[PDB]
Amino acid sequence: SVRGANPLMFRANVLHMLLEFVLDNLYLNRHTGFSQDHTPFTEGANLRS
Amino acid sequence: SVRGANPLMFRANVLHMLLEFVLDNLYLNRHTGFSQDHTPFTEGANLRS
Repeated sequence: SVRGANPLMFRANVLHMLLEFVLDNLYLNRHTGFSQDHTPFTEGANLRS
Repeated sequence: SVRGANPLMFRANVLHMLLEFVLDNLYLNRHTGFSQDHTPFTEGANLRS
């Protein structure tokens, strides 16, 4: 079949899914640069661009 | 007659038949290889092939 999965292995599939979810987010955040704002609702708040 | 047999020799014929039976069933048992059951018919038993 192509539109069906084996219910006897949902746990193995979910464990592999969670492993990949973790492995995909192994990055270090980067510091880019900001921009001072003067919109009437974000007065003088440095925003990241 | 092609469809007749002498009754006074059933014992000899049956002794020879039993001897051939035993001589035929003189083998050892190979270990082939198994396979997990991916369906819910059994409790995940291992099946020969």
